Amino acid sequence: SGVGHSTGNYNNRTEFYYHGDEVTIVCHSSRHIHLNMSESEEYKIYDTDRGPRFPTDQTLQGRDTINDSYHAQVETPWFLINPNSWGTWMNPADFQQLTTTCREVTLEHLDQTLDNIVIKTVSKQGSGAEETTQYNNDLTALLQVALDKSNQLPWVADNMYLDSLGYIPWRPCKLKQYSYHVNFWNTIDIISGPQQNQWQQVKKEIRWDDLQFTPIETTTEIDLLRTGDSWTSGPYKFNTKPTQLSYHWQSTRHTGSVHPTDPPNAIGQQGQNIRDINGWQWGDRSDPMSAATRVSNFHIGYSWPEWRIHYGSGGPAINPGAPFSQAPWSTDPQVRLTQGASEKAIFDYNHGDDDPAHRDQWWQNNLPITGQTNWAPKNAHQANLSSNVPSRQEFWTQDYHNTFGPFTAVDDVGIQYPWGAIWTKTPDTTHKPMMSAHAPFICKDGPPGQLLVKLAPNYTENLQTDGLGNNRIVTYATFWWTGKLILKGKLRLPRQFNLYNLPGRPRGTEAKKFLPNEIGHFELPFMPGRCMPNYTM
Amino acid sequence: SYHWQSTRHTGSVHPTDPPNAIGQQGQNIRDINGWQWGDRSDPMSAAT
Amino acid sequence: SGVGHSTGNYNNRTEFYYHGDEVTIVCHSSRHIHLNMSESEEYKIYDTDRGPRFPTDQTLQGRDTINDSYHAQVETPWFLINPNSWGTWMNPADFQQLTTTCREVTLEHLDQTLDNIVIKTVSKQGSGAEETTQYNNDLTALLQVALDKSNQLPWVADNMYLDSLGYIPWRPCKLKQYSYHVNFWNTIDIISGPQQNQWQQVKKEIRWDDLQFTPIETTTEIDLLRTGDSWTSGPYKFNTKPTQLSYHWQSTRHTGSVHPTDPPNAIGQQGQNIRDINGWQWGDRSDPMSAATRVSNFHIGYSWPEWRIHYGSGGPAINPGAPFSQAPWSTDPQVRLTQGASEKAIFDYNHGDDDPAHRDQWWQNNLPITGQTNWAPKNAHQANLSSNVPSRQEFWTQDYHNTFGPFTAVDDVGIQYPWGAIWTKTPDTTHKPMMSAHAPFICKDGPPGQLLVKLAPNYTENLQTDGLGNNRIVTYATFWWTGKLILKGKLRLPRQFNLYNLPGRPRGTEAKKFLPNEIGHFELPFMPGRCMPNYTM
Repeated sequence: SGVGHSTGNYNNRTEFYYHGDEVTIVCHSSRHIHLNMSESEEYKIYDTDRGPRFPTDQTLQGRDTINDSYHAQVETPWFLINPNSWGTWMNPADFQQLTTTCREVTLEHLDQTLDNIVIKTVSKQGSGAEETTQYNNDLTALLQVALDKSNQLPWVADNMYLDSLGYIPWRPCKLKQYSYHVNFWNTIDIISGPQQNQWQQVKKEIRWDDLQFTPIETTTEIDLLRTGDSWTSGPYKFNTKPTQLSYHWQSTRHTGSVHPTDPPNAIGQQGQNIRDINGWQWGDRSDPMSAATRVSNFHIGYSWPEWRIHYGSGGPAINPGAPFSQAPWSTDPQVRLTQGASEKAIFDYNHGDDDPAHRDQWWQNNLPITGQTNWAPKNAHQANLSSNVPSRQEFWTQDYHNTFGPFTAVDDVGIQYPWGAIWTKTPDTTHKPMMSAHAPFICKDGPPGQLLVKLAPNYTENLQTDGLGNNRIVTYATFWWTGKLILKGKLRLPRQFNLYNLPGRPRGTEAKKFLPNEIGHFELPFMPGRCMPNYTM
Repeated sequence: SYHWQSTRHTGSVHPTDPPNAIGQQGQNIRDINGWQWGDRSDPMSAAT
Repeated sequence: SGVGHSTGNYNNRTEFYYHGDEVTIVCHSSRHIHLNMSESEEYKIYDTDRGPRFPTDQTLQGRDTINDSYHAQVETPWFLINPNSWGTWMNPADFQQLTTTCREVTLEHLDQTLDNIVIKTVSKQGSGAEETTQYNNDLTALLQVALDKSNQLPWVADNMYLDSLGYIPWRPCKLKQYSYHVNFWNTIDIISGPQQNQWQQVKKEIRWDDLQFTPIETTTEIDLLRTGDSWTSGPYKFNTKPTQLSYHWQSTRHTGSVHPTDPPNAIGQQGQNIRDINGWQWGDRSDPMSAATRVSNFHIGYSWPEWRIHYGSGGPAINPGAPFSQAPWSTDPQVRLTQGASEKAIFDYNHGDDDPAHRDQWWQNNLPITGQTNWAPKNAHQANLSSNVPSRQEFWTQDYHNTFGPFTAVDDVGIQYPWGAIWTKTPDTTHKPMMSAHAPFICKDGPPGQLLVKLAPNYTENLQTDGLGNNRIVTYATFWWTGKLILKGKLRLPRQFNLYNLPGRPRGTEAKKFLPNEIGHFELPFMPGRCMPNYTM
């Protein structure tokens, strides 16, 4: 160990281990991280402009207020390394092998290191027309590393805004600066004014008297690393429940016993429903025995006031509703039906876009998941269910009610390969949430890590001189991050006679994408992660 | 203890470049690569 | 260990340990110190100008002479590191947790280190219009460290002038140069001249024939440190008596048995003092039995010729008197009554001022402490205490006497959080002082430390060439100081039925101060350190 010895090797690959029903996935990952001298060396607390596209006038009468970026934050001078994403860990072929051969999968445990620290200082030379730059490495400079295993810091580490290590192994990764929210009141009234067509800002402010500011320095112990030094996090063990890798097509009309039918005679005929049968029903039902009114033990899916905007303290937010496909109600392709709690992923060059300085999009609409599909407008309710058919009164078509209840069974989205976050923080409240709208894994104990790195400052000869001067020496670092997280799957075996339709690239896509270009530009394919049909019950 | 965070206070923070002096406001970045809900591209916003 | 290995980690946080009545506070602290090449490499002995605002004329007839900065010193080329202050060790929230949960606290022991030495040499380049500077680190340069555990050096390490490590953890700290007084005679006569309205300098000189000059080199052993080297002080154990964390509101009128009173009948009425009672008194007292003349065993507080100016050898000084609040005599707010032995703390950006190049102020007036309050002018004495009331003669209103005596009980100021010094040197004299005017802890044995660092000189090719040249190479260093001192407290439990009024920010202050700004500027709050009422007896 010393200046001239490399501290750790590069390993990025995954290998699978099959024994019996168990399959162990050990996915290594390694990244080359480029770190810049922190912008300012101090903690800052400030709020922001309202945002882009927020209305200045009432012409659209408050509907634009759904575009609100206003927030108040504290930005630390620390940079966040998180490996929370699928595709940081696995390339497309190895996620395919996972998704075909595994029925469900868990997180086993995580381990990660930092090493091969290199710190350089740029030195300008010349008159500025020549402007010769020189890159000298400072052997005694420090890089300082904070990891909170106690989760004392605000968590704020997930892919929303996609701050994560790059997906393809051979490109350099660039960190984003750590920051978290402080309490503020953004409340907006969209009912304001006569006729209730006006929107108004009720109270928009940063609340100071109740506020909590936690620096990295007082919270956790910080390791200081020279060039020959390395850092290891130690083991982190998950405890979470598995996620299903198969999608459910059954609604409550597909689930139960089948309506009595006599078979068709020849290839042209249709099945024929038996008129008089002895089964259970709901209301007074006798003459009209029908599979719609068959009593069932459970119901699959629930209605929601789809795209509910919350308008809580802190701003307008959105309350997801259940994921499902609009494909049954899809009809014409031109129009795009978002109502299935669909999600859209913007992404950049390092995150799997082919073109630099442009951002490709995806928008998963969850087409495979059906039978959970409930579009709120389509539903109805009646006063009475009887052998008689109600009148125009007693029948209500467009309520938009929340029908979630004790009888409902639903599915989470599952893992969304390239851009989806792996895990999440469990909010500590009475009645923890039942399931997550995005991240497939909930951490019952604290989530892993939240690793923070800052480049210690290099000050010039004179300190706090100010006077239109710069305080410290321009510096940057490059170091190598390596980690492995282990997965436990359960072997998938054929449950059907006919051929399955196996995982692969999305339907509209060709294979010339997803492969390197003449320049080396390529896109990573979306993989559903809930990839195959399975009987719900 | 009481919880002050809504779902707008909870998660990752919208990308912002800092203010320069004591009078200025933070400035929200126009073009960012994050997740959204419906088809959202041009209007990347912390609400959605 | 070597050039490319960091010698020690950054830890700045405190953690508390509660077992039974004992509470152990272990407060770590770590600082990044910026060290400049010493101004001159030699010891200098000189005296100074009289000072700013000292009178050149007798217009104010000697009253300005209270402004006297004149002194004679010897400045060593050494820089002093002292962690003697509250707020070097603790942030506001952790001093609050100390102050609420602890009844009293002691110093247990101190330990401190230096490591991650970085020494650079600045090299100018170009014609001076371009003036390109280059920062090269000299791997073989030395930083030399002296610590006297024997206290052979003049102590001179306390916060008066606030030479101490910065309070907030993430800013760099800059050392002040070590120096100490040599004997001189400043004596000033304010009684001079006919009518005794003239001030005159009796004898102002540096006394050479009796003088003592102690260098650092001959006094103590000096450690020399390259980059890969580190330094540890070893353990230092305090022996001192505890300090109360609660304030006493009782005077001698609040202390004893209560004057017999029959209760009031309804919500409007006042208590009624019994006319004829059998108690003790002082002089001949019979008909006028009164709580004022009740004999008591002790007396609380003492009078003093408040703001006594000493005018000893070496200059006019000031002899403190006892700390107390002027709030009972406060009346109108506009006027500011200083007479309670109040103290004022100037402070700078690194010491908790928000604005750079400006110095915020505080002035603790000790408002909570009452019942010790004695304003000298207000008092009086009589010839006889009898049932009769004396005449205009025999009664003397404005004496200003010192009433300290064998019967008096008093309080020290206590700990003053941001700017107050933790400990102090015990002057070695017959009859050591009873209690300290500022620092809460007296060191019965020697005080800790007094750590001194100098940056060893880097000489150019030719030595002692002089001739309008510079002797040595421009150099500076940055290194990391870490230390922990442990405290032993005693658990505080409720002694009352009603709610206490718990520690927090000062009354006039809001919470937008004390929190980082958009630039990151914030102020640390004053905390009283004697925070809650308690029965004196």
